[PDB]
Amino acid sequence: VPLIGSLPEARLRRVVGQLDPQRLWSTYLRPLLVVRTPGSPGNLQVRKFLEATLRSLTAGWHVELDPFTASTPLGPVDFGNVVATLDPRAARHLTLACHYDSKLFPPGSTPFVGATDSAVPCALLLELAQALDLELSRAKKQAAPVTLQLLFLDGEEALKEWGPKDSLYGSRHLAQLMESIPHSPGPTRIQAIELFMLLDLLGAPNPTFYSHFPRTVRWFHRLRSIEKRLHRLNLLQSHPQEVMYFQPGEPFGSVEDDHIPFLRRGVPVLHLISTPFPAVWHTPADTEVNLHPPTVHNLCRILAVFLAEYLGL
Ligand SMILES: O=C1Nc2cccc(OC3CCOCC3)c2/C1=C/c1ccc2[nH]cnc2c1
Ligand SMILES: [Zn+2]
Repeated sequence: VPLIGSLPEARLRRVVGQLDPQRLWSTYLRPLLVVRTPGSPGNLQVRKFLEATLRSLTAGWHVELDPFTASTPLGPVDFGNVVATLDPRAARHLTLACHYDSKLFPPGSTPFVGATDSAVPCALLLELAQALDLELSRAKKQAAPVTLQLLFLDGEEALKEWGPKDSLYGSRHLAQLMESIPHSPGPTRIQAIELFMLLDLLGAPNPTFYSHFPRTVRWFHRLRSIEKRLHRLNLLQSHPQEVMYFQPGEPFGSVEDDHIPFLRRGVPVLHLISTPFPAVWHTPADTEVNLHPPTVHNLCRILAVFLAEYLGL
């Protein structure tokens, strides 16, 4: 049931046991469920919550901000990404990414906080850096050569409906900055990224994922192999069938998301997005109540394992 690189079943359980669903739901998810369109008092609130939550970690994450400003239909706008790098001097790193801005809808409609789009991912990343903190802290003390980088991207969502120059403000910029910064080896910080794992649209019930990239299908398989186990170990909730989320296959082929600026620059990209989109994207019906906490806590579990098998924690 396990491939090569896999964890031993004893660790895995020990690991899993470090996850704390109440923290996930009540510490990191519930307070992101505000409205956080770019340059909003809430888009600010969240940005600062992220910065300070991650900085509170023992492992010593080096958390920088990527503040900038860009011309957009609603005029000039003040964006700000949150780049948290566990070990900046290490040569390459796994990058988990997701955006923390909520799309902007017209005024008056019920306010849109996009539970799945993308707070549940933002929260997952947090719980993962916390659960596995001491483990990640070890690796960093023992000079591990591949570390972990958490990107919380602002300004994914258009402001006056999609378009190349009105979309992905946050990603398009950090990929621009990252390409300017030299790195040894490298030559740029863009090559630091050994793999761009992009979470988006997670937390709706009964999702389905696929390999939109054959460059990285190796890791999707693993992601699928990590599902069952856990199913075969009675460690997933509401998981009657064995493979359910990570299905086998190939295309669509692509859907436009925060990974794009980095693929132009030749980065390996695992797009980890629900295809199809939840039945609630893009409505004011994307709210804490329409999620499926089990499905959330399994994705967290799967991811947590992956992270441990990937960085050899
Ligand atoms: O922002 C948007 N408003 C729309 C309204 C109608 C259809 C749409 O999709 C078309 C257009 C581009 O995307 C795929 C088909 C969109 C849309 C795109 C989109 C895609 C993936 C995302 N992940 C997080 N926000 C996302 C937004
Ligand atoms: Zn969205």
